[PDB]
Amino acid sequence: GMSKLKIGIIGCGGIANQKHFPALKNNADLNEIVAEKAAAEFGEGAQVTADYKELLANPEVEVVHVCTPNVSHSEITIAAFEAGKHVYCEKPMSHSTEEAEKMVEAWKKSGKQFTIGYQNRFREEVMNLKKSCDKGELGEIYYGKAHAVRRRAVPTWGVFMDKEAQGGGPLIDIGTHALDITLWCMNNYDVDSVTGSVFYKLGQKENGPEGNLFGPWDPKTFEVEDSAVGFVKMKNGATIGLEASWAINMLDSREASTTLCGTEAGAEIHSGMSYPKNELIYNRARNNQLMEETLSEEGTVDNRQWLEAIQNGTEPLVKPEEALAVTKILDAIYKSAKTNTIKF
Amino acid sequence: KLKIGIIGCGGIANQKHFPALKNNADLNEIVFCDIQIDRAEKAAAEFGAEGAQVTADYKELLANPEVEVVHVCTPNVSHSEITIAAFEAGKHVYCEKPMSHSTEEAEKMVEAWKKSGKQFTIGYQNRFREEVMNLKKSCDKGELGEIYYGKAHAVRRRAVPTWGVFMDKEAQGGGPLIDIGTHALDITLWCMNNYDVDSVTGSVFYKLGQKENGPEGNLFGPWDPKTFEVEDSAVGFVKMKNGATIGLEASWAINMLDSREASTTLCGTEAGAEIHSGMSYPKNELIYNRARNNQLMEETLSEEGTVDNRQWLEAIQNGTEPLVKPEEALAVTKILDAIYKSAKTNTIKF
Amino acid sequence: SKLKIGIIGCGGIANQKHFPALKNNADLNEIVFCDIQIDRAEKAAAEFGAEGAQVTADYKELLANPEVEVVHVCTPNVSHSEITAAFEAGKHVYCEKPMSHSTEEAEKMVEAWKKSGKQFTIGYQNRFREEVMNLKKSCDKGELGEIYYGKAHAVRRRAVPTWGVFMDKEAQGGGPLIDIGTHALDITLWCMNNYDVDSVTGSVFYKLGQKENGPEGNLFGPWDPKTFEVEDSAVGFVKMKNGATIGLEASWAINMLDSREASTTLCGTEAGAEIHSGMSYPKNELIYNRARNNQLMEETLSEEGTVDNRQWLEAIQNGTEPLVKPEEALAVTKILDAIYKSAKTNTIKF
Ligand SMILES: NC(=O)c1ccc[n+]([C@@H]2O[C@H](COP(=O)([O-])OP(=O)(O)OC[C@H]3O[C@@H](n4cnc5c(N)ncnc54)[C@H](O)[C@@H]3O)[C@@H](O)[C@H]2O)c1
Ligand SMILES: NC(=O)c1ccc[n+]([C@@H]2O[C@H](COP(=O)([O-])OP(=O)(O)OC[C@H]3O[C@@H](n4cnc5c(N)ncnc54)[C@H](O)[C@@H]3O)[C@@H](O)[C@H]2O)c1
Ligand SMILES: NC(=O)c1ccc[n+]([C@@H]2O[C@H](COP(=O)([O-])OP(=O)(O)OC[C@H]3O[C@@H](n4cnc5c(N)ncnc54)[C@H](O)[C@@H]3O)[C@@H](O)[C@H]2O)c1
Ligand SMILES: OC[C@H]1O[C@@H](O)[C@H](O)[C@@H](O)[C@@H]1O
Ligand SMILES: OC[C@H]1O[C@@H](O)[C@H](O)[C@@H](O)[C@@H]1O
Ligand SMILES: OC[C@H]1O[C@@H](O)[C@H](O)[C@@H](O)[C@@H]1O
Repeated sequence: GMSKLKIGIIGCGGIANQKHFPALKNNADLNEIVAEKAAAEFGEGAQVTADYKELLANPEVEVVHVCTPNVSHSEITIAAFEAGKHVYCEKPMSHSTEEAEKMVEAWKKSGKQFTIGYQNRFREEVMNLKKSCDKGELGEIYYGKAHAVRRRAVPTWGVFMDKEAQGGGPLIDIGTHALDITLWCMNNYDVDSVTGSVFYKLGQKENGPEGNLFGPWDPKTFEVEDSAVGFVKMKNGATIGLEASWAINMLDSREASTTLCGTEAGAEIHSGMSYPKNELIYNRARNNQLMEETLSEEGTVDNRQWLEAIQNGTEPLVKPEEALAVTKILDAIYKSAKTNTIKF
Repeated sequence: KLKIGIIGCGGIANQKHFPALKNNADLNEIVFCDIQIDRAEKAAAEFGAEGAQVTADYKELLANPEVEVVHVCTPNVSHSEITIAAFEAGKHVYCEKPMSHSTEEAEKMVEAWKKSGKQFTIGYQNRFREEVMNLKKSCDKGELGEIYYGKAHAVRRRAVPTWGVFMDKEAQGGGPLIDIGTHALDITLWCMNNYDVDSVTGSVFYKLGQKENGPEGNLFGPWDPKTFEVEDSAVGFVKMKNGATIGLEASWAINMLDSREASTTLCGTEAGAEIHSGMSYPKNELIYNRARNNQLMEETLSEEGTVDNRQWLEAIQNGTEPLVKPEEALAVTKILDAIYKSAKTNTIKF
Repeated sequence: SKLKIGIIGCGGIANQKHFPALKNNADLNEIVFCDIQIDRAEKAAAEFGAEGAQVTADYKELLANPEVEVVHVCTPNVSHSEITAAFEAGKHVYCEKPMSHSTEEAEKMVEAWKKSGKQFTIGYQNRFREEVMNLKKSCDKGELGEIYYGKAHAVRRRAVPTWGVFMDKEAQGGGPLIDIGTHALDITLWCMNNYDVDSVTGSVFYKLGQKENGPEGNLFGPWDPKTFEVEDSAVGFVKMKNGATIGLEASWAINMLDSREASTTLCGTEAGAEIHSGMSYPKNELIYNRARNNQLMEETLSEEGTVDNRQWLEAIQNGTEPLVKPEEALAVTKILDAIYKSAKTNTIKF
């Protein structure tokens, strides 16, 4: 009935093939797919070139998915596709706040649709937590923690250690997932100030790579940080602690996680290298006894939801403003280098 | 042998001091003050040398020239007043872990000890705990490298102290930041050997303490949410001049799962560590984390009031330094105080 | 207003629950003693400020004693009726757990209470455990919804009581079904708040109690298989007029791995719950189970003998109801007798 939607993938390398294609193939029924393998392995129409402008091919495309490293995000998008298309940009909306704001402007005038690749928002336990906060079952949340820590899991295969493409280390690599979850469930985005510390300690150390989950790296060429910690004061008194790392001598490898302290109850999510099963634990007082409630994929869900928003004309879950606020906090943490607190 | 006057026979005189001095009886004998004079009496009949003294007025006990070491066991706003000439003019003093709730009054406390040529130490006994010493010994031997990220842990889901005036802001000066955070920042700063602050940022929370349902689940018991004058929690972010950052979390009531107190997390260049202690830990734990032979590994473990006390009495009997130095306790007091001052929603630069 | 208390039976529960808890609320009572062992009352009529104790070998005289206000029956299960219709002839009566082995003897115990204008409660102290109270309040708020399936756990793998007269039929009337099954059944019907029986089916087992090697492993040492005059276990299947169904298992000795007693399992329309307690459980447990935001979750916990005695004493004073109502205890007696009545190899309809 509904016409399939003609989709457009500009970059085609990791999250393009580790997520978008399969999500569009788990969901074929809704999408039209119009780095060689890609047109054939999942399309028939455009090519499998190596370029950027050989897209801009079949402008009859009505949706574009930019899975280009962070720097390309502002122009491989914005007027690029705001030229009149919908856009789904990848996990860090951009490495730079100024460029990030230059997209919500591009989209805000091309009144088409826009979302960002924050899929950890569709994890069943993440949704569980979002719903109980929206239901006010935690109360007013005044203290959160965004956990994006990796004892020794420096990614050694793609764009991630490139300070020019990606613009930073674990803080914008994985801290953006954790903080997105946190803010989103706290439903708090009014930032008052940001204090941060950024550590170059293990990345260029000689035995630094020793123990790394993905194998050794060259500490002589490591150009980003190995960890960072943030202190975020919200305009309502709520405070958010952040820690993000690819390599830190810390026991718990808990990433894409959050801890939430409300006036009525608490909750935390556990995920990452130290957790074979994701966990969600609510804590509260019930009948004058302290108690704990514990639990007894999201790639596809994220994408399907994306299409059904444009086809049906309604809002995609992760909203552009949300991802911009995540980019502005993480930029203000690196900005703390001025050994000063950034007021908003 | 050393004569001891005990100012304030509250929970701490009994729980820690009296049995500690006893076990160390070969070094001391005790002479008892507390405005509620009946608990000075009951205490005197249990730990009193023989013919003692049971004043309810502390300016009386310092008059007694047969007392040469005092142990200030009063609420915190008192610490400064006793223990300032009040004690220094009369004798050596052991003030409790808080020192002061005030930087300025703690400043005078240091000036008054010096100007008295007498010994001085604060009640930070959690450091003597063998796991804490193990870590300290290792950090001093460089076995964690340079510590660039530290966490001080002083959090309790619901264990607000109900046996005194811990919730009186005229007597305690504050709540959990100064009751229990002090213990953890100390262990953190002593292990890191870093008391040189540059910046302090903080958030203080008054949320669960005045909530009618708040006192629910509280070990220690129910409290009156209408007479809660202190915070239930605070969180901190301290940057040191070497660049190391320390995080602090303190609570008597927070809806968090992990009740870890008098504990630290230390992350360095060669290694890290974590001490676990609190209401969520029946056994105290120390874990080291390092990479050995291209493999990530963890090293775990397969009283303190007495050791602290003995060490103290011996230092005066022998003319030497007790472990807890007042400069250290003063630095903790300052940092804790700067956290509260980020009620100016400003980062305090040192 | 200290209440004058009389004790009929001084060993076991009296010496283990009553005398300690009576003492613990001494501010609301004084004791003024009996036992058939003329001397059994002494070690307590002297450890229990009876200052003038009637301390007698005959209950029927401790009853004519005018200075006795509240009579505690801690005698064996047969005596419960007699010593309780006699005391209702003037006194407030706390009879112990198995109100009676007999439905009729217990019905007689109630009319008497009514003809007395006095206070009546039963020793179902398990109701006062913090976690049993937790579940009851959740149920009462409808947080489990409609409870349609329940399980009463009164199972001991191998813990036959060998210290009293529990194995004697003429003194106890029954075995584990009314010795411990009564606790579990009471909790179960109390939190469902559903006492309207429709049918009881049951089975009673005489297998290990008179077996030669059944005493093997007994937690409380061996017993003589030729004196074992009751059942070692019994199971029951209770259907209620509202359609809810309760399962019951009770045992002193049965080859089941899980020793769970004084516990319950409730399955509701909105959520479920189970309580764990018994020789299998060093700590008591309470677990809620529900679907929350589309995921199956389980909510678990991160004394009572005195609480029971207090509310009972306080209820006498302010003329209010004790927590355990005689009608509820009678309901428990009737189901349990009906499990035995299935010696008719037939379902007993109510
Ligand atoms: N979990 C997640 O959501 C997640 C995880 C990984 C990466 N990402 C994000 O995905 C993005 C890409 O990471 P990655 O590992 O896919 O990258 P990748 O490098 O593996 O693949 C991207 C490729 O796009 C190509 N490309 C570059 N510039 C282009 C241009 N101008 N025009 C056309 N094609 C161009 C290059 O081939 C580049 O390698 C980043 O924004 C990263 O943050 C998201
Ligand atoms: N781990 C530790 O080292 C530790 C533990 C607990 C408390 N403390 C410290 O001990 C101090 C309070 O002691 P507490 O916890 O036992 O509470 P507490 O209320 O039981 O003790 C205070 C006692 O001193 C008496 N008092 C008040 N003012 C007095 C005065 N001018 N002169 C004499 N007596 C006075 C009070 O009657 C009271 O009995 C605090 O500074 C607290 O921080 C230290
Ligand atoms: N948790 C509980 O609620 C709990 C626990 C154990 C027993 N009980 C109940 O308490 C009762 C006694 O159990 P126990 O363990 O104390 O047994 P027990 O035999 O140790 O105590 C009963 C006492 O009653 C005395 N007695 C017997 N006949 C008497 C008479 N005619 N007049 C006066 N005194 C007489 C006996 O000498 C004995 O001292 C039973 O009904 C039992 O089911 C309740
Ligand atoms: O899941 C998000 C992150 O996963 C990690 O495996 C890597 O650091 C990146 O691929 C990515 O940024
Ligand atoms: O607050 C109650 C007390 O409990 C003790 O265990 C801590 O050492 C003290 O610092 C604290 O003040
Ligand atoms: O069986 C031994 C005893 O243990 C107690 O817990 C029960 O309440 C009694 O009814 C029982 O007789």
